[PDB]
Amino acid sequence: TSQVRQNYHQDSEAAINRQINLELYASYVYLSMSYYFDRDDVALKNFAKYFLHQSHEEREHAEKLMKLQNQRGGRIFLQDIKKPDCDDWESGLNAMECALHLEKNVNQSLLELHKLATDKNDPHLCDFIETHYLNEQVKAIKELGDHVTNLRKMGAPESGLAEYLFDKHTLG
Amino acid sequence: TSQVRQNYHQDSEAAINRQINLELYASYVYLSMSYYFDRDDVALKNFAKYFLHQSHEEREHAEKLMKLQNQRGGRIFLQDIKKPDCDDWESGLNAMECALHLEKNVNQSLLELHKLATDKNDPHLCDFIETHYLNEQVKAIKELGDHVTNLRKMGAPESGLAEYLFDKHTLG
Amino acid sequence: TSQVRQNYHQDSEAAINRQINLELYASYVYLSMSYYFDRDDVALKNFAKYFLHQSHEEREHAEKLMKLQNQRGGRIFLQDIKKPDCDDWESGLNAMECALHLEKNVNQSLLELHKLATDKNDPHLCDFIETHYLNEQVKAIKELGDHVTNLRKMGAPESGLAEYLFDKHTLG
Amino acid sequence: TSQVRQNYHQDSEAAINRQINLELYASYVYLSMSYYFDRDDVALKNFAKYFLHQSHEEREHAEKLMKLQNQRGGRIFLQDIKKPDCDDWESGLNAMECALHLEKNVNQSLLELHKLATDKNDPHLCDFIETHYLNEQVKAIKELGDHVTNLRKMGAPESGLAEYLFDKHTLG
Ligand SMILES: [Ca+2]
Ligand SMILES: [Ca+2]
Ligand SMILES: [Ca+2]
Ligand SMILES: [Ca+2]
Ligand SMILES: [Cl-]
Ligand SMILES: [Cl-]
Ligand SMILES: [Cl-]
Ligand SMILES: [Cl-]
Ligand SMILES: [Cl-]
Ligand SMILES: [Cl-]
Ligand SMILES: [Cl-]
Ligand SMILES: [Cl-]
Ligand SMILES: [Cl-]
Ligand SMILES: [Cl-]
Ligand SMILES: [Cl-]
Ligand SMILES: [Cl-]
Ligand SMILES: [Cl-]
Ligand SMILES: [Cl-]
Ligand SMILES: [Cl-]
Ligand SMILES: [Cl-]
Ligand SMILES: [Cl-]
Ligand SMILES: [Cl-]
Ligand SMILES: [Cl-]
Ligand SMILES: [Cl-]
Ligand SMILES: [Cl-]
Ligand SMILES: [Cl-]
Ligand SMILES: [Cl-]
Ligand SMILES: [Cl-]
Ligand SMILES: [Cl-]
Ligand SMILES: [Cl-]
Ligand SMILES: [Cl-]
Ligand SMILES: [Cl-]
Ligand SMILES: [Cl-]
Ligand SMILES: [Cl-]
Ligand SMILES: [Cl-]
Ligand SMILES: [Cl-]
Ligand SMILES: [Cl-]
Ligand SMILES: [Cl-]
Ligand SMILES: [Cl-]
Ligand SMILES: [Cl-]
Ligand SMILES: [Cl-]
Ligand SMILES: [Cl-]
Ligand SMILES: [Cl-]
Ligand SMILES: [Cl-]
Ligand SMILES: [Cl-]
Ligand SMILES: [Mg+2]
Ligand SMILES: [Mg+2]
Ligand SMILES: [Mg+2]
Ligand SMILES: [Mg+2]
Ligand SMILES: [Mg+2]
Ligand SMILES: [Mg+2]
Ligand SMILES: [Mg+2]
Ligand SMILES: [Mg+2]
Ligand SMILES: [Mg+2]
Ligand SMILES: [Mg+2]
Ligand SMILES: [Pt+2]
Ligand SMILES: [Pt+2]
Ligand SMILES: [Pt+2]
Ligand SMILES: [Pt+2]
Repeated sequence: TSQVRQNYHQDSEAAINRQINLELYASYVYLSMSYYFDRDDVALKNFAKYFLHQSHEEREHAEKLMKLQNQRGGRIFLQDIKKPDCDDWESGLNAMECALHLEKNVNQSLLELHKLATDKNDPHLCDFIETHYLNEQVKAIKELGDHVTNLRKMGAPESGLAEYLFDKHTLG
Repeated sequence: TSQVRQNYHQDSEAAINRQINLELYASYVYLSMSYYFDRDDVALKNFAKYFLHQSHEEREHAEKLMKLQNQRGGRIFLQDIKKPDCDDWESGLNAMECALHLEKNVNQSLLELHKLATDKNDPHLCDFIETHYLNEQVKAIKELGDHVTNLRKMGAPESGLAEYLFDKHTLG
Repeated sequence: TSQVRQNYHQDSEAAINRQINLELYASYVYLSMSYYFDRDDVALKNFAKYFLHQSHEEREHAEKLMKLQNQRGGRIFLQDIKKPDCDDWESGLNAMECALHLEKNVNQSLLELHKLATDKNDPHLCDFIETHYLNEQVKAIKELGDHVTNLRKMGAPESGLAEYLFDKHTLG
Repeated sequence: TSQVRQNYHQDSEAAINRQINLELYASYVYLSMSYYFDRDDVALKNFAKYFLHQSHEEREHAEKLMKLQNQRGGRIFLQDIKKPDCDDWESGLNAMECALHLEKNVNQSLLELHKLATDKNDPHLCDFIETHYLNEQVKAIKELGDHVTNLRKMGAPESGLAEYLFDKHTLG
């Protein structure tokens, strides 16, 4: 047993390892989306920049969970990072809709994690999730919702002009 | 009787209290409009910013009238601030049209106030209204008229692209 | 249904709308108190400044709740802002006592809101209330208690000298 | 006839000369009050400073009216500046009450002047009075009312401590 471990349930330790994998997966999804918009037949550079930034932020999320695992005396257990569901993302609107779906899935996982930490009476872990993850997810979901709304109202995905101008004015 | 009161008719005092309520009501209308554009299914952030600024300016209008009431030795008398007429505002164009209607109503009230102050031979109150309120209203009405015109000519409310681009270029 | 809504109970949405109204009401109470101390027959300018600042902070509280409602995909629903219970506030001590009563009422409402968010297993909303509201209320109640104590010990409300000197030394 | 004179009634010219005398009289009253508080058996230096500043501001009021008389092509006509009604002012409270009475008398004269300018359809003179005099009088009367209120509530004129502390905190 770790000399630092205190009030840290084995189930919570396992759930944190699963969350680490999911954050790394989200980083990979955003990396894929980013370079889709870097293709010469898509060519929306601020979509590409926006999703690359999101990819780096997910890697930071994963690193913070790994730090937490060690802080609490759990042991990190890594699994394969699955490739994203799509190779081709269709349009800026469809990529934003996929990102919204991804972030709501990550939020569900975090809420299940919080439920477990509550059930195991682990207030440090509850506070860690609330401080570093839950409002970040709410802000990310709201931003992506805003983006989807604007792209739809502007006429995407049929209007390539709409995605071009959104790239310049909102993401630029 | 107030030791400072001089040439200040009871009718003028009452009219100033009514105007205080109307300025607070206009602040509330603009607050409601602002957060309509903050909804995830509307998502026009500079419309939201513009109307929040207008809301704060109406609260300043109300505060200046309360200051005036005390300066002249009248006594402030507050009433409920009614909720705005709408919960949902439809479109950026419709909100601008509502704001134009609101500002012309506030201007009519101020012109009736000035008529009363003229009838009661109160030149200090006439000058207060002319200095701090009447040209402010004329400028606000002209600005909102300009905004309505541009949104109509651009194709709003049917063109969501129009409202998006107006948000960026005129309100941004 | 809102595309962003996740784990946000209809009861919580309604409770947030009620809290928005209560924050706007508290802003109005403090606005009324402020201009009471601006009267020529009261004339305590730092009492007036103190309560005007408190009024603006309550409007910020309300705005943050409106932002939260939209962040979570709820829909804002406004009601009339009732006029405060008093027109005349009697003395600096009595106004401070009224403010203490108001802030403890607002705190009770926030604690009921937190109880509901706990019952609906909404950790994001619990954390929002704890981060932005609960300690703010505890600090405000403690400050107002301190102020009431000092005014009583100095001899208020009978000693107009006491309220004058408190205006200069504590609020100045 | 003056080569510049236009729309300037002989009655208005005479009324402006009377107002010049009244402004010079108010300057003299405040000069007398100032040096009352400089006496070794009164010895309130910030009362003395406050009334000396008021005296200089009244001389500026008079100079501006003399400038106006020449601007409009009227001819200045001076009369004796009467000595103030009192040699001894009793107390800081009594001097403030006298100043309040003086400023309300000056305001009545200005309102009669404005009534005359209105009757003679002289909008330049109306605007001059409203811009440079009427709100200045309202602010001065409100300030003096505030001061009287505070001195009374603190226990003046019986409390020499009250006048001492008002001298330091409000006028200092
Ligand atoms: Ca596979
Ligand atoms: Ca109603
Ligand atoms: Ca009522
Ligand atoms: Ca004589
Ligand atoms: Cl343990
Ligand atoms: Cl343990
Ligand atoms: Cl365990
Ligand atoms: Cl594991
Ligand atoms: Cl996983
Ligand atoms: Cl694996
Ligand atoms: Cl967070
Ligand atoms: Cl947000
Ligand atoms: Cl936030
Ligand atoms: Cl469409
Ligand atoms: Cl009168
Ligand atoms: Cl009157
Ligand atoms: Cl009357
Ligand atoms: Cl009234
Ligand atoms: Cl009204
Ligand atoms: Cl009412
Ligand atoms: Cl104006
Ligand atoms: Cl203009
Ligand atoms: Cl202008
Ligand atoms: Cl059209
Ligand atoms: Cl859900
Ligand atoms: Cl939900
Ligand atoms: Cl529900
Ligand atoms: Cl509701
Ligand atoms: Cl409520
Ligand atoms: Cl209602
Ligand atoms: Cl807090
Ligand atoms: Cl504290
Ligand atoms: Cl604290
Ligand atoms: Cl007592
Ligand atoms: Cl002291
Ligand atoms: Cl002429
Ligand atoms: Cl002439
Ligand atoms: Cl003539
Ligand atoms: Cl003459
Ligand atoms: Cl005279
Ligand atoms: Cl003479
Ligand atoms: Cl003025
Ligand atoms: Cl004032
Ligand atoms: Cl003013
Ligand atoms: Cl007394
Ligand atoms: Mg992110
Ligand atoms: Mg993440
Ligand atoms: Mg405005
Ligand atoms: Mg206004
Ligand atoms: Mg506060
Ligand atoms: Mg509050
Ligand atoms: Mg908790
Ligand atoms: Mg002066
Ligand atoms: Mg003068
Ligand atoms: Mg006029
Ligand atoms: Pt997808
Ligand atoms: Pt409307
Ligand atoms: Pt009360
Ligand atoms: Pt006198």
